[PDB]
Amino acid sequence: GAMAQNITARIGEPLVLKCKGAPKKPPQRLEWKLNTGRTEAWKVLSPQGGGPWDSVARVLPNGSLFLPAVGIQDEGIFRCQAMNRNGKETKSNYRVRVYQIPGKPEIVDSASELTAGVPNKVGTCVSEGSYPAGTLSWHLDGKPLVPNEKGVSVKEQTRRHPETGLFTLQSELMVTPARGGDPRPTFSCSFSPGLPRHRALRTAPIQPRVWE
Ligand code: NA
Repeated sequence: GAMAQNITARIGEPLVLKCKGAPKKPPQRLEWKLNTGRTEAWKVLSPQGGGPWDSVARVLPNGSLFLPAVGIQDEGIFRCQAMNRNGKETKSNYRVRVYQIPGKPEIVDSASELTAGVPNKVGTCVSEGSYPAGTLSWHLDGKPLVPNEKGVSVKEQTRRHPETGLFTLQSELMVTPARGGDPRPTFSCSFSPGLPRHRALRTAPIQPRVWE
């Protein structure tokens, strides 16, 4: 695609996109073009508006495009093209990615006793309401726990809310505790949005007893 400004918009929240180089108020020679999950390729929106699109994306008096409540299907590309009073042409190019923050992750079905030297189901971490899916991961004593090594295995599951499209993630941790290890280890789970600069959410720890 072309060079664009990256926009991350939260689902359910309004979004205002500026049309650079447009006069402050009508009359304005400007045109918005968008290609999203709602469109068949490009769709043109004008200052006068009209039709079903007014509910979704509307041109404001200053020429900005306004979406009162962003949804998943609004992901895509938004372009404005405008001329000023001087006849100079100015283009605005936005890449819009949408997201939603899940609620705090939780550990369910956690074991209270582990036996060293054999595999143990430690617990199940669940995260509800994310977009995009993101990922779950486990930590032991404040350090990342890598699957498939050191007797550690993880199984993962992703489900989608039938109406909202938001993801629910589930992760089951199994460990084989080494002999002569910590009798009271501390495990925790965290959610990573994956989306740049978004912060992780962390579960409350679980502290099972380990039998030698
Ligand atoms: Na583009």
